[PDB]
Amino acid sequence: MVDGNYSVASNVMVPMRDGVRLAVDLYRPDADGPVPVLLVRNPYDKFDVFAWSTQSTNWLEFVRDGYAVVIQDTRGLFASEGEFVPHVDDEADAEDTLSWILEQAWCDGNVGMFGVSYLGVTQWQAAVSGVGGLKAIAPSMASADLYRAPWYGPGGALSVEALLGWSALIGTGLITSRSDARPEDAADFVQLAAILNDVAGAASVTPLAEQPLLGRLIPWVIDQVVDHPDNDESWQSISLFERLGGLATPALITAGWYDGFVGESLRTFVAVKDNADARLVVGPWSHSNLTGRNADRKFGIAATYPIQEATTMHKAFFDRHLRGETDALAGVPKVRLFVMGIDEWRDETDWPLPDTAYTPFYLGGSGAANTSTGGGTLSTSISGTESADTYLYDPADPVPSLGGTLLFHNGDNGPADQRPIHDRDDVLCYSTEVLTDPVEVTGTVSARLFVSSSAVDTDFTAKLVDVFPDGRAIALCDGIVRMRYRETLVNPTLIEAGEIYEVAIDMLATSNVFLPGHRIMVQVSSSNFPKYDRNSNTGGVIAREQLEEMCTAVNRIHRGPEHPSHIVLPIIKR
Amino acid sequence: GNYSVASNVMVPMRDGVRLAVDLYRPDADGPVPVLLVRNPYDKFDVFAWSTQSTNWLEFVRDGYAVVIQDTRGLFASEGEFVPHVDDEADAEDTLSWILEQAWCDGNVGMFGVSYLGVTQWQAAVSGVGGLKAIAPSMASADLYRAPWYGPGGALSVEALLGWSALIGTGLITSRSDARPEDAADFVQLAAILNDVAGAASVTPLAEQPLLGRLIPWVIDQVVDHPDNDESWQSISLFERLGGLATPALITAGWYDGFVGESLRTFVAVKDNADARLVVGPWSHSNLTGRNADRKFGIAATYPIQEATTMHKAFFDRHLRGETDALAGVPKVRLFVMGIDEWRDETDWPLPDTAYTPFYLGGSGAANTSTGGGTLSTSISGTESADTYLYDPADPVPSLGGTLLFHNGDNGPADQRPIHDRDDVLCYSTEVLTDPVEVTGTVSARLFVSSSAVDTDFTAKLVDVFPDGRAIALCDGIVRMRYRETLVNPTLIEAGEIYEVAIDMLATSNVFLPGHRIMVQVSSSNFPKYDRNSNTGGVIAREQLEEMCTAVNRIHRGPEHPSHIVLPIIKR
Repeated sequence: MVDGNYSVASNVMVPMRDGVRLAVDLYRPDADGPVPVLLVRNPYDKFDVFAWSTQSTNWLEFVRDGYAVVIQDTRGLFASEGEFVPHVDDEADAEDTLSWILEQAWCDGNVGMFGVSYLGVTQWQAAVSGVGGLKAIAPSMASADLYRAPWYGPGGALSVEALLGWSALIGTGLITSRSDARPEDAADFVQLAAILNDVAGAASVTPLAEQPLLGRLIPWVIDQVVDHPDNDESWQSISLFERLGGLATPALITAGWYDGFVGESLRTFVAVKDNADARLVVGPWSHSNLTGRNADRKFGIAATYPIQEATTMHKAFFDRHLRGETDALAGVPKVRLFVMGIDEWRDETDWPLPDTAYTPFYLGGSGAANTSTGGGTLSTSISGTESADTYLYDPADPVPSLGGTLLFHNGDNGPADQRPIHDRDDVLCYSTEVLTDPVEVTGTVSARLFVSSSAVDTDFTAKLVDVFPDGRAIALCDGIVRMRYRETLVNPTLIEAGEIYEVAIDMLATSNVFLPGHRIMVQVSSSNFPKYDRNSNTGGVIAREQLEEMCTAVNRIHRGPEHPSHIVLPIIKR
Repeated sequence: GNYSVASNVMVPMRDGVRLAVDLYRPDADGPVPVLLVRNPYDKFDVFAWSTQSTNWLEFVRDGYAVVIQDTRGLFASEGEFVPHVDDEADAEDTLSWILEQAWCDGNVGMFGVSYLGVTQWQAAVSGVGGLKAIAPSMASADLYRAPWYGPGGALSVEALLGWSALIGTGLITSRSDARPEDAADFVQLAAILNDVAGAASVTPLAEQPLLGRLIPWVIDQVVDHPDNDESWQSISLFERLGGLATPALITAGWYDGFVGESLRTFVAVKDNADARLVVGPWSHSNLTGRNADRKFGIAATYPIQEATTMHKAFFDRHLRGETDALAGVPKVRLFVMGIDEWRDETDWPLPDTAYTPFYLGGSGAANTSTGGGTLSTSISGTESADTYLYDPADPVPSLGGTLLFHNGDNGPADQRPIHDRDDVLCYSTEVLTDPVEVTGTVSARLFVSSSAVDTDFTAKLVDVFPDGRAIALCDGIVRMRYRETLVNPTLIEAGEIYEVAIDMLATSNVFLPGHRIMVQVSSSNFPKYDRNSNTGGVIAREQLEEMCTAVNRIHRGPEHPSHIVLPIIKR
């Protein structure tokens, strides 16, 4: 009829294999024949478009240029039929929805997907179904292994602030969506708001498996997550990662240096790049702050999330794979990253970078290394003297979390200043001398330590930091290991008191230039709360224990010629 | 609940030039009611502003039509662009065209925020009977008073330079085919937005090579006219508001740049029409309720769904004629700081207010936070005076308050980093035993003198916590040549004593047991306001090396009783 015009239809119903119906809205352009189509799957109400779109694209431009778009409510929420349970229904429900679209008289045979966070995980669940008409995807800030992110981790400890925050949010949604109110609704709303104003206080109640409010409204919180600490049968059935090597579907991938999903986002790129056309973009953002401005650190206006440039890139990508235009991606790079320290964008040909040198930095020093005014050092040469550092860990007084990859508890300040915790006795410090030449670090990061303990189970932690001329000490990346899971996440065994073990710690990834006049620094301890839950030091079932039945431990770090403890850094020199 | 969308339909004005609009229309039997929005930032880009307003697609699903328009000389519209001057006439011609169409039932209204709120008052004065109601958020009806100058008569320099840079960047990106100099200009614009205070430091201030080329209005209208003269009068609307009788839904924020003038519009229209008011604790770019050294709670976050429900009921009463649509809705609703809770009221100002003077005093000099200045409800018994030296080359820096572009996301800031300077005087009460509530408009009355023929004076109110934090509340300024009038200024003489008044806008706070009440007095606040030269010449045309220093004084006692006036509530 007329180029650039369109129309909208509400509440169209779509049948699943068991008889349940799900509701959708349709945005269709004026046209003289069938067109290409794009799909989104959402658990936060399909009507409320303004709440998520500012974190994605200006997608009405796609419709004005001739694409149709479909938005859906997931099973058991808002306008859809059925009952709601996280993750377990999403693979089959996507298969049945894609089949329905291909049956309509307005579809030309070509389909794709886009979206962020939970709207990103649903895209990988669709890709393994085996439907021929799906041509390309674009998942932002997401994961394909739900144990590794966001509920547990590669070290085998529970992410307690993430679980309690998300659950209270879904609960508040169910109360507000009802027409006819229940008698208990008014009091429940008051208690839910008290959790969100103080997440750390709510995580402090023992035993942890006792949740009168949250357990009543959503049984899944206890029946699946808290009751299953090993990476066993229940978790492996909802994992997609092992099947990714057999596919051949193109994917446009996005991430952030201070985002909770960052480790697992990068792993998906490495797994698909050999078999199809993949692309990557990485900025300095956290999950709830995309501005580029923080309390003690500013990156500049070029670091603010660039919504118009992202809209242009997505459209070129679909024109190639859905419309078959062979020259649509001309002059577009393979990898694009924001390099901190110098604070500017830069283009590359692969990830990991092709000219990388993995280099050990050794722990040493005369005298004890306790606090920031002790005597710990870092060097590229092996230490000459044999020594050991010692401290006491008490579960009733843990080290508090400050910045990093937090989601709901104070999650708007990623590059935080560390000075408020520097003078604790259970925090060991090691650093280099003041630098005269610049040093670049870009890639994956980890550590190898020699340790011992007075109990049959405990935890160990490590963290990388940048020290400014004016005194500021800014955080970069971190990780943890729980001792019973030192060799395997599937079949755990306890340790022997007083014996020495060699262990590895996964610290995710970063990109930063350390300038002349700065120092490189490392922090080592046994806790980080409420980012991770606290170890009891007994060897029993942690989530079922009272505070008064836990105990303290004496822990040690060994260093020298026969025990060479170190951190491994990815150096770039051009 | 179904609808359709038509884009780029062209509408002719009285001189022949045409403006572009988009149409959002529902599936219906016959004619429907209509709503209009006028925007200078591209009508296609709806996601950029909507999160600060309403979920307006709910109106369309319920049977309303919506129209959005590009202003003269920008994006898809014809003609030439210059701020403010064409908006009164273009709105009159647009309203007439809508009423002529077959799909309109004869009832029309408006909504929007900031510049999209200023255009609503410009439409109201035209006298078109078909316009039934309006809803302006974070706005003003006297453009000298906010946001370009103020009630004290100093220039708001960070606001002008910030906004001009933003518009200029838009004109370059909107082009079809580029010019050779475009890339070099783009670099210079970014450097201004990364350091606003550096760009304001250049002398003479009137010399702007880049900004004066891209938009001549910056120099020709704003900088060259510091008196409130004939050129300003022709774009002011305030005096015409009293006799209109049009219903209005008005929103504002305690740390927003427009706050003083938003509240004055409510007082002007409340006697002969159905007016309403809502006030939260926000600044122009931060609506979250979270700040660096102060948190207000999750109930303080801008409540978008409750705001959508209130707007819909307001239009149902005045455009559809439903008598009882606003049953149980209050007239006034405010967020009270300190106790941190929402509360309903019957009027603004509040019916039971008591205006109470707090006097300046103390033994010894009052310089610095470790000096001897006091505040009390009793008059001081001894005659004294405090003294300090003000140098234009080293002024007091702005921290929090009502800033717009230079560090504008930390309204309630900790004051500890600046209050040990030799040119800042401090006065406070003892530790309190019982709570005290202050809610309303605020001002001060002082006796002053100087060794120069012209200068400035400033004042600011503060809350002191038991742990040490010193949190800012509200502030103001006065430029001595304008002490009696903004229209016809005169100079002073060295040595003589004058009695003057300072306008400190408004607030709402409860001081709890264990806290103190405090005031700061000085002669500068930069770059929130520009710097006085102390010569009596044409300030904006002078070089830095041509300016000079001054010796200023504050007098206090039984003969000269300086004080601050606080609005006390006791129930």
